[PDB]
Amino acid sequence: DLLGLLRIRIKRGVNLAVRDISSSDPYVVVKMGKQKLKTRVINKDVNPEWNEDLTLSVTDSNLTVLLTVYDHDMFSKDDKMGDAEFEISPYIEALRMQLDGLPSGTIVTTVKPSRRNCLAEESRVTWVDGKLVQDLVLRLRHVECGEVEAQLQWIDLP
Ligand SMILES: [Ca+2]
Ligand SMILES: [Ca+2]
Repeated sequence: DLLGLLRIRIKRGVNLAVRDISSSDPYVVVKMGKQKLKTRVINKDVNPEWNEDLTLSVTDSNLTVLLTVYDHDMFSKDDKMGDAEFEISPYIEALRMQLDGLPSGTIVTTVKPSRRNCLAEESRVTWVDGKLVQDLVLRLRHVECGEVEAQLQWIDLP
């Protein structure tokens, strides 16, 4: 049933919540359907630069991705550091586009911050270097501070 694979590049966290004394040990957990993926832990850093790829199998245009940040405590429970979700459908519908041969830098669809989504700023779906890309800044919900910067890429699966 597979449509393809979505690469979620988790770039970094910005000003993440402090869940130890003075810092945190954040890792990101991403869920979609029954799939559950996580980045590595970055030690003692509220602006962790993960630059890390998570790969999800996609069977559905109508699916939502959930992202949760936790602070790893080796010898105890891990505290919540906020969560956000986002839609992939706009990305997916832009893939089915007749896109090929547009100038690099070309902005194709734009998703706007709403009371209902987690975007800290409008999300540009861009056609660069022969690939369709979506960049996101997600404002974490349920926490006193924190943002996560991610980028979507698509992998065809023959
Ligand atoms: Ca802790
Ligand atoms: Ca910790």
